[PDB]
Amino acid sequence: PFTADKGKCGLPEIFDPPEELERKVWELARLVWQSSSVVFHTGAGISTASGIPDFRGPHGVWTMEERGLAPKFDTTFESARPTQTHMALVQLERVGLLRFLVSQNVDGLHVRSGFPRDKLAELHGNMFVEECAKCKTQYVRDTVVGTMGLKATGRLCTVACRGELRDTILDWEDSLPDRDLALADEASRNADLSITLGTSLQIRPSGNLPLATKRRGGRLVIVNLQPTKHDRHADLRIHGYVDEVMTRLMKHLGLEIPAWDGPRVLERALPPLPRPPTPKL
Ligand SMILES: Nc1ncnc2c1ncn2[C@@H]1O[C@H](COP(=O)(O)OP(=O)(O)OC[C@H]2O[C@H](O)[C@H](O)[C@@H]2O)[C@@H](O)[C@H]1O
Ligand SMILES: Oc1cc(O)c2cc(O)c(-c3ccc(O)c(O)c3)[o+]c2c1
Ligand SMILES: [Zn+2]
Repeated sequence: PFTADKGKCGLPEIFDPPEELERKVWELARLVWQSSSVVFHTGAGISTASGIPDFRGPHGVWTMEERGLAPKFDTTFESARPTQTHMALVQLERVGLLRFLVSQNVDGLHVRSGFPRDKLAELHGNMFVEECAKCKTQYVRDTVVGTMGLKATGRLCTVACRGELRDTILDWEDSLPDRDLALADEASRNADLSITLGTSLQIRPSGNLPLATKRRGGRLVIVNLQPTKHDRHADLRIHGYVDEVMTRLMKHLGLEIPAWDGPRVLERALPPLPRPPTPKL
């Protein structure tokens, strides 16, 4: 909170004009269609349309802190509903168009959305997830785990164990979880397309994973209202609200954004569902 360096905060928003936005979302369609392995990278900007403020946007947690004001929540973590973006990603995984999802978000919404945990990396941890120090068994709770920085929560392990239970929320000095970073890095190196949604890309190594896709000729799309640390490296930069982008993409792809049934946890990806045939490009 003092020692922490918060990167650049409160940069100006960019809006693509509506005909450029429409053109660019068609090109995002064309690239999704051309690709064999698609990885999505999400940050705090996908949850802003759910009432959860971001870090470095105009009213982000850190931006407001810099000006001596508070960020504002229009929801609790528990009562937050996944966005259209969240549900678009669920569907794109179910019809096999997303190989893997890498998220810096600690907000719990991917997991509560129904997104399979074996295709998700939560680089910064999950506020609803506690982990046994002894067996490493993870517990997805209906309520936020009351501590941050990999501290004792008060709860014991209930396996076959009685290990001390601790939060998954990284402090500034904490190493990223080895499993999640290992898988996110592998998915990012093998992708032929990395699509960044609602991240400023300013945190290392989280914000560098999409760069790994450009090695051996992969393409990079950044969707973001503000500039991001790697705009220069993008084949396609879309300045728009992620909900409007992802709903036009899904319409181009012939997909519906499915219903949210309330909080549900899926450990393992299901077999792939049908998807529409590909346009000639
Ligand atoms: N609806 C929206 N549509 C598109 N862009 C949006 C929207 N709302 C916000 N944005 C943009 O979304 C971007 C979000 O960027 P940042 O606030 O840096 O969040 P992170 O996920 O990268 O933070 C990384 C970590 O840093 C922290 O310390 C924690 O550890 C976090 O895990 C901004 O550029 C907004 O313009
Ligand atoms: O004012 C606070 C105090 C806290 O202890 C927080 C802990 C958090 O994990 C978050 C949080 C903030 C913004 C997000 O976009 C997010 O995913 C979590 O906010 C706090 C705010
Ligand atoms: Zn245990």
